[PDB]
Parts: sequence; structure tokens; C-alpha cells
Amino acid sequence: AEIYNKDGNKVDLYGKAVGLHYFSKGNGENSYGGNGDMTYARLGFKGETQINSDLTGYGQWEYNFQGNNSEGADAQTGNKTRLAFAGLKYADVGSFDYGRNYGVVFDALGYTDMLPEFGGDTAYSDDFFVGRVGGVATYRNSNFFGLVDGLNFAVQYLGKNERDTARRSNGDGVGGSISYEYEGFGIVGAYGAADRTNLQEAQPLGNGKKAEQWATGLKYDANNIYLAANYGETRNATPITNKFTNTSGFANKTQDVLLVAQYQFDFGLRPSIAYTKSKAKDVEGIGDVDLVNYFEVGATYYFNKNMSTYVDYIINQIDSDNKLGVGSDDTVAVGIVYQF
Amino acid sequence: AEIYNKDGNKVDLYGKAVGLHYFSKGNGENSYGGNGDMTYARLGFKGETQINSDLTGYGQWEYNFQGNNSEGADAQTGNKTRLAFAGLKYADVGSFDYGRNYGVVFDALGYTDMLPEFGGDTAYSDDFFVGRVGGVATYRNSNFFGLVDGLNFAVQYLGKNERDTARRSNGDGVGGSISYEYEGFGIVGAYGAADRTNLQEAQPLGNGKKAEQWATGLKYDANNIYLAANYGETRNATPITNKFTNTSGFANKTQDVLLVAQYQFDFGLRPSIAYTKSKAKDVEGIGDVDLVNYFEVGATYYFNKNMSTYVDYIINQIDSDNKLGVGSDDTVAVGIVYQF
Amino acid sequence: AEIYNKDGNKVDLYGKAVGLHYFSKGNGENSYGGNGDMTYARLGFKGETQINSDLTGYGQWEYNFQGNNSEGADAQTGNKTRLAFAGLKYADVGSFDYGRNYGVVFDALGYTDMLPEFGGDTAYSDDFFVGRVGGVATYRNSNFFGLVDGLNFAVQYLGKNERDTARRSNGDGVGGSISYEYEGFGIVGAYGAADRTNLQEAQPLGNGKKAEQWATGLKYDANNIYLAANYGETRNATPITNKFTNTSGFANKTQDVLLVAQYQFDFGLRPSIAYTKSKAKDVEGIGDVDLVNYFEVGATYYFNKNMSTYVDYIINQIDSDNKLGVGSDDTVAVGIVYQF
Repeated sequence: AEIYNKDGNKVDLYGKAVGLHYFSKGNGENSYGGNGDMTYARLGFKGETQINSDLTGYGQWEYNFQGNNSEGADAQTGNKTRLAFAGLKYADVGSFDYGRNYGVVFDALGYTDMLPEFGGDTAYSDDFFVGRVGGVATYRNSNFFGLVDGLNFAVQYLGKNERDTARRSNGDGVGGSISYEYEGFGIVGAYGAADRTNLQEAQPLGNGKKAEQWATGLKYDANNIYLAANYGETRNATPITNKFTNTSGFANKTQDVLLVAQYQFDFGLRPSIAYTKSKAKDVEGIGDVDLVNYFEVGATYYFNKNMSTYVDYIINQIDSDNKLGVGSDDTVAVGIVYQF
Repeated sequence: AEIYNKDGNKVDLYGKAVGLHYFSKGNGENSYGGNGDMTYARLGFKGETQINSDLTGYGQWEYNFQGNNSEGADAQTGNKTRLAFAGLKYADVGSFDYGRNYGVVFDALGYTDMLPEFGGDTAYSDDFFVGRVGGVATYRNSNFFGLVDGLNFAVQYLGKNERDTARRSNGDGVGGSISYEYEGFGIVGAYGAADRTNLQEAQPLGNGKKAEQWATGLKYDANNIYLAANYGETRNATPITNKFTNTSGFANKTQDVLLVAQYQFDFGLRPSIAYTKSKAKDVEGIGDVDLVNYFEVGATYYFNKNMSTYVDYIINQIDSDNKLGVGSDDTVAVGIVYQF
Repeated sequence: AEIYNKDGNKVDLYGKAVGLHYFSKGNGENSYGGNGDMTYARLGFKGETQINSDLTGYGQWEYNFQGNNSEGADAQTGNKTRLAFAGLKYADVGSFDYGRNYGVVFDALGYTDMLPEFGGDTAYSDDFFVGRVGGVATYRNSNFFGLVDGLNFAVQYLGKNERDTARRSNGDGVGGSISYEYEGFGIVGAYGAADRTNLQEAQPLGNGKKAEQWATGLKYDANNIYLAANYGETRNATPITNKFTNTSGFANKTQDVLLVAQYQFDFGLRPSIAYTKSKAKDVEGIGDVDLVNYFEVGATYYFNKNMSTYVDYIINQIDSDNKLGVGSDDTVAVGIVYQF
């Protein structure tokens, strides 16, 4: 909500309290999403100041507070800053921002990251360019310097983040996206490549000095209908774990497909149908194996802009004999959301 | 404070900065409350949106930031989300919310949880139904569907929270409260029962498959006078530790009494007198032993709605030979509170 | 930004999102500031309520959220409450506040703590009176009870904070500051002395039962010019580490000098030149050694009150053979700041 707007500066202080519960069978160790309380809250601010008629400065910060921990020792589990960046936007020359932000390959993966609760499975955090990452310098142009309405592009510089863990690290890299929107249609293409750290190369799964990710996207977004498809491939970038062996690393290559179809009724209801499949190829010792593979059916009911409820159901197609130990059980999520 | 109210949505962003210091003798390892700096801050939001004339949606989130840690390694000690829930309220049919919220037995224990600093000793966090807990689904009715003014009830469903620690866990359970208010008087009754996890049953103190808690409450709240009494009993629910042995678990049964008498002067001062006693019975190897036992004398001075100061003094009656090692020294707390 | 002002209470909710990157050579283990992403965000509130015409109550809380951690296990690294206090201000009698606040010796060290990114090197956190500390009771008088315009003083009581670490602990102590301001000129003097804990005395570096810190300050602050000098000395208070040996403790004595010269152009640019040097003396086994020693050159460009960018460059004069292992490489910091 906009809580301040004076002298050229506007601040939006936003957040949500999500009462959320996952229903699966087991111990929930063989299901898609897990089981039990998943309640969380979000808090963030978004600021924008008009320096002059052509120049805008902006900043954004967003945090995740889990609401399913006790008030004991595990109290901070899962808490974290999601976004933290500041930038400048100038006329039709473009915008530049630096900090913790979305990788450029999410410019394409955002097309299908619209399910009520699940979906967006290949947009991993701290995984080069597909999700939220630290230390990215992003340059974005809209409408090709004001000359081609609807044609955008971006280039992103990713600085090395040598962390304690192979999973959360990355070396330097460069990525870019180009997209075109016209009358409800949109097409995007996005590609990133980066070096891998020593710690990443010491991992038993995956071999290579460079990580690459690319995705394509196609959508139709108008007349209360939302249809979108993504196709992407990664080399040495998708994090995987062999549960049997307890060995971890990156998939040599993945081939990813995500499809979503939703419809927004005027009275508030928004059904959703999706299909997601991600398969790893050439995994040392396993060969080809599915990482993700389901059908989704769900609905969101929007009481208004501040309140909603949803049910999200994953009809998991992972087989029980999946070679990496990837869970095969279904998951149903039910949620009540207040937001401002 | 209400910082936003537009288009049917109102957001209250609230908080406090509490400069707080406990005074006790020792090393403060044999006193009631401890000793030294206890400064903390609170931040929270409360939202409510009017969907239509009969239907309200709401959400609340509240966090505790300790202000007595260094900026080093111990910086997060004691920080945590206290509340995180969202719900819907419909006409006279009732309200339903889900998330981290107060257990239904706090519907009765809240009567005497009014001391300036201490008190509310049996309303433990993450302890089934007596305090703040995760994964509770709460249904509350006011005025018996609009037919009986002042008669309320609630039913609460508690989902299993299988945590790392016996102390912070719980199995499934159901609890309820009924209360009646009339012209300054109020009477409540509240009861909850839940399964205990394996980890809870593996503990050396306490034996049983089910945890039960109930409390009764009586109050008089009018004419600047506040008088309240609680009587409650628990089976297998109150967490205890034998400091000598360093063995921990739950008290087979407890018998709890809490009394409070306060008076609010018009000029700002609010003296308080209270008495609290909680005794465990049938503790393996100890027999009957006091957990809590004191007299309280205190005062709060309210400069206005935003500022106050208080002194809270605990005249501890625990004996020095208490068998579980429960501290016997007095504690004095002094506090300066700014809130919004 | 002031987001609430009604019925005598005003709340300022403030913050910033700082996209920040340090450039140094190495592994950055021999540079002044380190290397890589240093993005962070700040969130805080400042409240003030007018109780009556002579009496004001106030509270402040401020937190640091790092933006250069992954969303994994290291997510909280560096997060912490910086300030948390509440107080009362009465007419010309003075103000009193208690909580986590700046030590009184920062009353003098604040003179030169004005660099764009670095500087303020001897104002360590959780180090008795020179920086932010927990459990301080501060009394401050302005204009000598309203009788001497520009003459101020403060007295501060520091309570023992017996922490897990020698570095973040302190015993009881008392400190004070006196300062005088007149037509752009300001002179301050500040001194604090405290007991040291057992854990502090068990450390291999430094010998003594009491920690002392004092600093003097002189500034000229008017006509867009800012010039300031600090001179200070510490006994048993400055934390040091011998990287070779991996032994840690406090410097027996330090002699500290800090100089800053800045100029504010009307168009937004504010160049800065500074010099800082801190030398430890009588360090067990080393003799005299430099802790800090550089020249700074930098600039901040202020687009307006909400947006700025800066470059801060440290021309390090530490030699490569420095006996404690103190880094000798330069550091360049570049920052884009949105604030509200």
C-alpha cells in the first residue's frame, strides 16, 4: 500500500500474512511439496523518487518471515531477504539497478510462474540466472529507446558469489533477454552463462567449467484468459541430490517444459491447469531421470485485491522407482491470504 | 497506528521500543526473572478489508526483535515471529482464521495476564493450547449467532507440529472455549486435549499418550477496577526441567492459580497486586513440587497512549531447597515504553 | 518518512536499500574492506509523542538486513538490531533514554564519521563507549539547563553485558561528554571508563582490570564546508587479533587520529578527503603496530534527499609486513542508495 507520497517521493509498504497448509500422505518425505503447516508472512517496501522529469530513482526490499517455526531455537528457519536493490531509470535510455534481484532468465520463466501455490519449479533461488540472486547488475531497455513500441531487452552482469555451499555459489557471468509484446501476445528469449566456482566443480554430480541456462516463453494474456508455455535447457546449473547415496551436485543438462492455462471469472474465481516436466540427462551413474513431473489443477478465489483463498493440487507423475529418490506422492495446498 | 485506510482496506502498523532492565541478586541463575538488560522492540501489522457489508477479511503478523544482543554472532538470539495468521469474519456466523495464533486455553488465561512485566506464567509458548502456537485453525462465534448477547464460544483445531525438540512439539488436538460477559463481569471455561509426539513420550519426565489443559476464569472489569482469577490444571503438558539432573520433560499434572487486582487512577497510575502459584504433582522421583510461587506488586504509569513506564516486583516464595532447582530469588523489573 | 502524525504522536518509518560493491585485489583477505557484493537494507522507526507542552516521550528502533547472503543457511549472516531505546525529554531539564544506543564517546567520534562508505574506524560496535552498545542509560542536557546557549553535556551509565565472547562483552562503567557549539564551530570532549569481564581478562592480548576510552573533536560546519578532526586514546578497549598466531584480545593502548575535509556543491556533488591512523602500543610480543592507516578520497552525488550514489576509495598505507596481519591492499566501494 502507498503510505507516503510527498515532494516527489512515493513509498509503498507492502506485505501479506498467508495461513497455509499442505496435505500429503507418509512421513511427507515421498511427496511433492511436504505436509503440515506452511504459514508465512512477507514484508517489503518499494520506493520511487522523481528527481526530475526524465529521471527516477527507486529501491526495493522484501523479506520472508516463516510462520511455521516455534518461538524456540528453530525460530529463524527459512527467514530471509528475497530482494534488496536500488537503481535509476532515465527517460527512454533505460534503467539500471544493482543488488539482490531476479536473474534475467526469470524474464522468460515468469510466464508460467503463476500457479496459486506451486509451479515455477525451475526458477531456483541462488542458481545463476533463473531466480533471485545476489550481486547482479541489471540494465533494461523498454521499447528500444522509445523507437519500437513493445520490444524490450536486458543485459545482466552477475558477480562471483563464493559461498560456503556449492548450491548457493556462482562465478562471474553475463546474461540477457529480449522480448516482444503485442496485443495480448508476448514472446521472450533469455540466456545466461557463468563460470562455476572450485567448490561447484568439486561436487560429485556434474562436470564442466561453465554453467548455462536458457529459456523461451510464449504467452497470450488478454480477455480474462492466460495461456503460457516455457521451454528451457540448462547445462551444469540445476542443483540435484541423489537421496540414496546422499551425493549432490548439478545436472549435466536438463530439458524443461512448463505449460499453464488459467481463466479469470468476473465474480472472483480463477481456475488453473498446468503441466510441468524437468528431466536431467547424463547424470553420472544414473543416465536420464525426471526431476519434476506433474499435472496441476487449482483455483484461486479473489474476494477483492486484499483477500483471497486458494487450493492447489499436484497430481505427481514421478514414479516410485525414480532413481534420484525424488518424491512421487501428490500434494494438496490450501491457503488464506490477506495482503496490502 | 492506522497508516492506511482507503477503498475498504485498513492497515495498522504497530510496534514498541521497550527499554527494560531486570534487577536480581547472584549470578542471576537463582532468581525469578534473571538480571541485566532485557531491552526489546516489537513490530507488527494488522489488516482488515471490508469485502462487502457482511464479510471482512483480516491478517496479522507480529515479530519480536531483542535489543539486548550484541551486533555479533548472538545478534538473533530470541528474535521470532509471535503471530502470523489470516482469516475471514462473516456477519453473525463467526470468524475463522488459520496460522500462528493464541491457543484457545489463553481465552481463559488472558484474564490474569495483565501484569506490567511478569505474570501469565502458565501461558507458555509452543505448549499445546495455553499460548502462541503454530498450525491452529480457530473458529470463534460471538453472541451465539447474534441471538444471545455476550455469550461466545470457540473451537480450535491443532495440527501436529513434529519439531526437533520435545518442548516445542505437539500432535493433533482439539480445544474449545465458552465465555459469558455481562456488565463488567466475565466468566470463561476452556479445555484442550491433544496427542503427544514420540519425541515427547521419549522424555524422562512425564508418562502418557495425551496432553490435556483446562482453565477457568472469572473477572470484574469496570469502574477503573480490574479483578481476575484463573484456576487451571494440566496433564502431561507443562514443560519442566530438573536442573540438578539436567533431565527434562512434562509434569504429569499441574494445579494452577493466578489472581490479579489492579486499579486505574485517572491521572495515569495503575497499581497492581497479584499472586501466582503453579505446582506439579507426581513428578517421577520428586513427588509434589512448586514450579511458580510468588506475590507481585507493581505499577504502571501511563503518560498517554504512546508512553508509559513501569516497575514490576516479584516477591518470590519458591524455597531455596525447591527440588527441581527452580530459582528462589526476587526480581525487580523497570521499563520505559514508547509504542505506536 | 513521517507516515503518521495525529493526536500528539508522530511516527517516522525510515529505511534504505543500498546496492553496494567493493573492489579489491586478492582473495580479498589482504585488503582494507574486502571484495564483492555488500548490498544491504535498513529498516527503522522513530516515534515521538507530546505528553504535554514540556514533556516528550520518544522511541527508536533500527535494523540491518544484509542483501548479500543467499536464501539458504547463511541467510541471516550480519542481520541485527542496531538501535533499540525509549526515553523522555523534559523542557530544559534534559532527556533520559535507556536501551541499545550510541556510547557517549561517539559524541566526539561522530565528527569524522562522515565518509561516503568507510571511515569511523575506531567507533567499534559493542566496545564500551565508542559505538553502539547494549544496556546504556544516557542522560543528556542541552544549553546547560537553558542558561548557556550551545553548551551541552551527557553522562552515561553502562551496565555489565557478560556475553559469550570477550569481544562483545563489558563490565559496568560510566562515561560523559561535554561539547560547545558556536557559529559553525564545535568542540567536544568525551571520556568513558568501565570494568572488564573475567572473559576479557583471560584473553592473551592486553592486561588490566579497567577499560578507558577518550576522544576530542574539533569541527567547522558551515558555508557548505565540513572540516573535522578527532584525537583519541584507549587503554585495554580496542579489539585486536594477531592473524598469524590466531590470538585475540585488546590493545594495551591506542593513539587515534582522524581528519576529514568535505565540500558540498550546490548541484549535488560532495567530494571528501580524509586521513585515518590508529596505532596500538605495547602489544604483548609485537611492540608498536598500526591497526589502521589510510588516505581516503571519495565523492557522493546527491540527486535529491532520497537518492544518491557514491564512490569511496581507500589508499591503504598499512605495510605488507604489518605484524598483526592487518591487510595492506586498497579498496574501492561504489554505491547506489535509495532512502526514505
